[PDB]
Amino acid sequence: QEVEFDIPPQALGSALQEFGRQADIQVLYRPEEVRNKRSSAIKGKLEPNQAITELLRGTGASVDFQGNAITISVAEAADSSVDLGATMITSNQLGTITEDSGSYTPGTIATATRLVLTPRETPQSITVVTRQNMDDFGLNNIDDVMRHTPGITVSAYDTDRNNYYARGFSINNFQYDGIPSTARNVGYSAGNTLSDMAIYDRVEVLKGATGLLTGAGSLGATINLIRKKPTHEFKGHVELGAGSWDNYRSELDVSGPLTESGNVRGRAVAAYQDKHSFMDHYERKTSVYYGILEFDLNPDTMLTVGADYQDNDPKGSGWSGSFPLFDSQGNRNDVSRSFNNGAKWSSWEQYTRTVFANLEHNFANGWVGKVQLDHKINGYHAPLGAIMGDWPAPDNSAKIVAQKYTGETKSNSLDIYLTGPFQFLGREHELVVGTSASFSHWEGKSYWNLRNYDNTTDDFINWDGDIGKPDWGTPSQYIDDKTRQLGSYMTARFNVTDDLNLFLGGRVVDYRVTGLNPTIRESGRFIPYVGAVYDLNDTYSVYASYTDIFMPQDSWYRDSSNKLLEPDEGQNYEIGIKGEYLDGRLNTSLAYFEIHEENRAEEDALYNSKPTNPAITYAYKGIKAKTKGYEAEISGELAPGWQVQAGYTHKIIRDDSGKKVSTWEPQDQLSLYTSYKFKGALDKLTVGGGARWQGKSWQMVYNNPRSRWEKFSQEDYWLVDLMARYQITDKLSASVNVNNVFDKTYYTNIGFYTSASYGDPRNLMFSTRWDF
Ligand SMILES: CCCCCCCCOCCOCCOCCOCCOCCO
Repeated sequence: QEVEFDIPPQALGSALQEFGRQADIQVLYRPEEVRNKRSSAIKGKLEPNQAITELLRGTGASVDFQGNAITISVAEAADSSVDLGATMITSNQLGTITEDSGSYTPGTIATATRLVLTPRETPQSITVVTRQNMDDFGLNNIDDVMRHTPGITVSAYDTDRNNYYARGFSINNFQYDGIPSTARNVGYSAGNTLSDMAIYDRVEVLKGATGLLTGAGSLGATINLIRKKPTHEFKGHVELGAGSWDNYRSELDVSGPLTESGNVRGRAVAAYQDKHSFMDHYERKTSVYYGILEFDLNPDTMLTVGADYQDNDPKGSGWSGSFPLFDSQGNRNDVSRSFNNGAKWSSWEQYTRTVFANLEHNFANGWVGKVQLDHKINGYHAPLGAIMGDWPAPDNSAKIVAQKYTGETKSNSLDIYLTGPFQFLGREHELVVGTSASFSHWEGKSYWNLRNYDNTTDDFINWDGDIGKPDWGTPSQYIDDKTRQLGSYMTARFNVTDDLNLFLGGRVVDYRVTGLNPTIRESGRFIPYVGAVYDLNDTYSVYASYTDIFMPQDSWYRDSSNKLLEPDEGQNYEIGIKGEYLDGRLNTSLAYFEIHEENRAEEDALYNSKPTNPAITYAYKGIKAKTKGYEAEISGELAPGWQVQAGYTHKIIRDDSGKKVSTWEPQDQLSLYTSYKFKGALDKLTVGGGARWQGKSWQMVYNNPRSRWEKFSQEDYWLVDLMARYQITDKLSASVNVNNVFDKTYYTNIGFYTSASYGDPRNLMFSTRWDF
């Protein structure tokens, strides 16, 4: 809608960057095309399409309007075949904002290389859950989003921690606005599994081996959460929702200029959710606050200061899964889905806060530089108490394990990078050169020396959580871990021919972990990045890539000789085809991929049967593993009012024994989520459905009372979602979400410490949203 503009005549490059900023729109243009040209003056309250054609007056440029993006082109009478993947400079470093796009497909993305690229231009599997997708299906936290992310499987550790797999691996890489956090373990990682979506525009998941921008990390993927940003027009909304099991959510979101000119701009969001659960005596209060201010120091230098805060505060937390698999005498336990082995007072509260500042500067070069400063906190307060072990006994009694972990992780990050174009052999290429530093410091107390506790409960079958709370005693342990990451990276994107784009880059990494454990060090480790994209038609491109990653091992993972295993490492080999339709409104991708892991930690059963080094009592073995698999996806417009996100993923991951592994992650999965906006009489009704299918999944668990391995199978099952919204009013709308329509009873965990967890039964959510 009508925006306040003030772009005086200047280098067309600068004007377009200035335009993107003022218009809250992503401008994409070609550097060689705008380099010898200037904008004409625009001033005053204008609609952005009126504004841009006015700005482009005299330049010979055309505008392609595409959602929250505009691409500028300068057509010639010549042209010998179009350079679809031509180097393009961009006004927003993080990509296209999805908020208001009305789409389930992203516009442009920087998750791969820092370079702002379309999914079609990216030689990696990149899925995105867009703002609209999130709104439509009421995906209100990262757990919700993951569950709806094609190619991801969400499994439960416990009531307050989920696992996200991709391609055989737990994902343990989280970024915020393209900045990695430290996720060495749940110490550093509190709250990552729980982020509320109220503050985010989209989550982008980069599958494979993502060392280039993550640095040290897990295989599988990176989850990159892009924060909402301030807008140049005032706008906001209040949201209210009510769902099954006393699930209440409220939300506020306010954005706009804070001065008459618009040179300081802010966005604030507050969200609160208090919910019970299908699980007995489990409740959780979550709170989020977020403020961000953008100050324009001048036309081409912006300072951003922001803070965020999320508290996740549950009662009846489990330690491991909802119930034990086997009773005292070896039979499978058969319990309702409402069973919760958590004690009433058991709580794994997790909290997170960020304070962050950026400085962004556009150089009249068409280059941009950006400094990102982060202070992050991941805190936990975890007095846990849960039935665990082989229970009940015949007399229907059980025993509780109780331990308390409190702690905080303080983190500091500096990221500086420079990105821009450059001529070489007559053609335009682009480059990112960057450097990064993070220091993160974990400090905690643990308590396991319970003083005078009677940890037995008299009634398992009617377990309520109604057990006493122990005297925790004095601290049993003081955590003091310190992780230091230093990185330097460079990626070039050479426009080799009119259809060929070659990506060559890498990261050099310095990783130090210091504290109570023997010091872990890796210096000057090189992480290569090699990719190619070949254009086939106006529509299809093929791409191939070789990417890598490592994670220095947990310090308990030592070997036969008490030497720390070499870092857990992997390369992803990928070849595939990407299609782009309707001017980027619909994307399809088909990929074959292979992850070769090496130095994957493993028990070492032959040593461990009778240790022979007094030095180590429980060594680990560092083996190779492989993931073979393929993936198909589609997202975007299928017809005018009709959006989808869908995916198909096949995987098998075997280790150096040849045995299948991550067998709780199904070998085959399908996701399809769709919504349809009607026209004419009922153009105010959005109707929507979704399905998730997954094939066989199983776990080998040991039945202690019978001294034997058992197989726990989860037969293939569907989950069906349904969704409807009515825009009753310009400013007010109502929604219903029904999840798991057929009330499929299934498991999200079998075998995590000999326990099991159910997935959500049929639940509803009703919401109204009020836009000012
Ligand atoms: C050093 C710590 C950093 C703290 C950062 C906290 C930032 C909190 O800022 C919240 C302000 O957000 C502004 C909300 O935007 C609404 C603008 O509308 C104001 C009134 O509108 C006038 C008429 O349109």
